[PDB]
Amino acid sequence: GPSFPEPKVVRSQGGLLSLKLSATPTPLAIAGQRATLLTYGGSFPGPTLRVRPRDTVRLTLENRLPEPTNLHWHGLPISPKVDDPFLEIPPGESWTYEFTVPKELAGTFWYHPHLHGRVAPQLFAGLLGALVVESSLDAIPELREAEEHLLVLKDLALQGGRPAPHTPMDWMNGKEGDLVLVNGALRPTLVAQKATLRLRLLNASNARYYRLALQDHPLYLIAADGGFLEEPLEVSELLLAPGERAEVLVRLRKEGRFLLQALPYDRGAMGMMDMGGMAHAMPQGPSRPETLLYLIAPKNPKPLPLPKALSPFPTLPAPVVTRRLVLTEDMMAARFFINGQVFDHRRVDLKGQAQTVEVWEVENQGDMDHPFHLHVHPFQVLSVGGRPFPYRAWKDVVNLKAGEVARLLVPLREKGRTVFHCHIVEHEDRGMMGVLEVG
Ligand SMILES: [Cu+2]
Ligand SMILES: [Cu+2]
Ligand SMILES: [Cu+2]
Repeated sequence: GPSFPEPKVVRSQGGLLSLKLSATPTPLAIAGQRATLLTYGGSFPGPTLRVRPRDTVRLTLENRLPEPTNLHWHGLPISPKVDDPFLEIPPGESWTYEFTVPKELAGTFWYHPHLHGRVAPQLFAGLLGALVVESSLDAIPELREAEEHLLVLKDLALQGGRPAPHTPMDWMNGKEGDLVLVNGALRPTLVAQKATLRLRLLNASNARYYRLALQDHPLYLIAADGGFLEEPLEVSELLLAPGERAEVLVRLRKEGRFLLQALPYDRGAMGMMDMGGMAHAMPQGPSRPETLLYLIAPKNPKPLPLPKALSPFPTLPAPVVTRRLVLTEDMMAARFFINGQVFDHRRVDLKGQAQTVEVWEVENQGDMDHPFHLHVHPFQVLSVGGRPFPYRAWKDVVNLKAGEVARLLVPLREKGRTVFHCHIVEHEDRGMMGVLEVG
């Protein structure tokens, strides 16, 4: 019947997903418009890779961009010798990422550029795609009959048939676009056929937040960035910061057409006033509400019961180290710091021990939200703003509002050199990143 736009899915076959992906300028039609974006595999979003734990992924990235790039397997707890953020793939050159999917992993992940200084333009232009890890838990009766869909939330601005260029204000704020798209389409309609939906949600935007709400419906959170919750958590709305993912169940209990919306949200984005001879940041205030899609329930909907439980969160050793990481900004210079320093790929900032557990206290001493991301080592958010976190699940991005402290339980897994940074990728490019070495 009706065809909701969703990225094409490449599945592993016989334990192997082998794929060649070109990063290339791509003439496209989207939102009733012609524009040339940067894409992987010629699609915006890029293709969804779908794997199982212990599959081998062999992705050869061919750089057909006029500038160097690389890949980050966002959220995958794999060796930084594979997920190497320091690697530069020159134009015309290629690189083959090979890794084995970790053994008990489940959920929605994604891939995107990670060459320092070029992440924000390259991501904004369209370079992103999803990776879905199937789980034995998906076979339980309360999940195996749900209708599954991926929603890639990513906004865009267009100027002269190209992605709009980054202005000095964009480097300060992180760039939001006026086209608020789902899976590259403007306000699509999803016509459900089963009464229980599993929606895999990905915020692949540079800086835009999505305060998600479905008319007349709660959402049952069942997974965070990097794995299942212990049990479904009913919520009335769900904030997704840049880089975060979530999976929710929607129980359609009556016929109709329902709007999925991004409600107003104030992330601390700023205008600028130049008066006298002095410049001053000025709060932009909350976002305008946005319709993301229209959801239409099937005939006579009979949703099944929720799963009573999902996946028990592992027991972890007591931490041996607590670290303080302070985020700050020089807004008018569009410079961003951790512990008073900007990123220097030459400089190692934290050195920890593999197979130990640390507590990281991340403190936002700036004026904007900063969503803090760590590679390689998924963490358990213990508290934010002094309030205990409402569920247990692996996460790899945590949003910090101005003034907030997050306490994170960080088990150090794979050895090697990796990074942590703000996932407003303009801030990352402008210095809000540090280096962690695990030995
Ligand atoms: Cu990322
Ligand atoms: Cu930031
Ligand atoms: Cu990163």
